[PDB]
Amino acid sequence: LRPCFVSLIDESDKPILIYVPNDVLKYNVLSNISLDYFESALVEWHSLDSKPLLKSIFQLEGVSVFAMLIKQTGLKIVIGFEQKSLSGADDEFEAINQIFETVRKIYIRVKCNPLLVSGDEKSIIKSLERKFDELFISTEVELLA
Ligand SMILES: [Cl-]
Repeated sequence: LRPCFVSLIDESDKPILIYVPNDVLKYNVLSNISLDYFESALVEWHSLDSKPLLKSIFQLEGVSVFAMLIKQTGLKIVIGFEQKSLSGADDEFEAINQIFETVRKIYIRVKCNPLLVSGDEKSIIKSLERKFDELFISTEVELLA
């Protein structure tokens, strides 16, 4: 379940980052399409209960795109996966949900990092990218296989 891309967008609809682990045009387009779902009058972003809801919003060019809105903060998370690799099993949706939770925690830990909290946006973005690399980047060994 290696993501194709991870996008974070803030409560005012300004992108925080579009991360691609390792085209940049493709995922910018997919991210923009996703923002249209967040703005739609016909999308329900929440469950009956308070647990944040994972949504499968669309699939395009072999990328299955999932998204979530954090009700209380307005944070928007968008993650794409390789569609042909997906089983659709319950355990896989639970794994995808875990990835959303982990991405959110990482974000909160970076933006409220004891040093970065008082620093510029560029430094937060750089830190987010390295934290996401530790999770998502394919190793030399994985690439050769
Ligand atoms: Cl949040």
